[PDB]
Amino acid sequence: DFKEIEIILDIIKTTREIIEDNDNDNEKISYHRNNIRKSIFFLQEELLEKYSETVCKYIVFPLLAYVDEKLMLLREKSASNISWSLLQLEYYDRKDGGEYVFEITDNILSENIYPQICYQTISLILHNDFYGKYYDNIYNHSFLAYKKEIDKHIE
Ligand SMILES: [Au+]
Ligand SMILES: [Au+]
Ligand SMILES: [Au+]
Ligand SMILES: [Au+]
Ligand SMILES: [Au+]
Ligand SMILES: [Au+]
Ligand code: NA
Repeated sequence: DFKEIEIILDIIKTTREIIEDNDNDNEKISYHRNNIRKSIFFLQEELLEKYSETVCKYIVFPLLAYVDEKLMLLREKSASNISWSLLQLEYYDRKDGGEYVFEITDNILSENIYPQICYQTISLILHNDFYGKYYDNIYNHSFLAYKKEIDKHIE
């Protein structure tokens, strides 16, 4: 089953709401960042009961990277001068998640059969327009391969 996917969907949902919204001050964004941080901890808690560290990483990191990408987009477009500190820096001291999502994805596809939740999580971020290093090239053949390939792992 999963209380996990319910948390993941909710993180995704609330993020999409933030971008769609016309006016956010830094207050609201901040409030949103902290709610995601609360959720991540419950997400990790639920994961570490059943799964390896590496598997939690494979699931949490892409989620953080999804959120950072979209908030970084909003922050750039935004009239208001809103600020965003990278979650992927906060949890993992790296900022190259535009790439790292795809190394995780490649591992998930090449290196083993991991629990289904790893495939679902990448799938979900991709079905929500996470581009990472392909932001300029939506039709990059590797990028399209990733989409087709992870989806062939789910029901
Ligand atoms: Au964890
Ligand atoms: Au495979
Ligand atoms: Au989709
Ligand atoms: Au799809
Ligand atoms: Au190919
Ligand atoms: Au699979
Ligand atoms: Na730093």
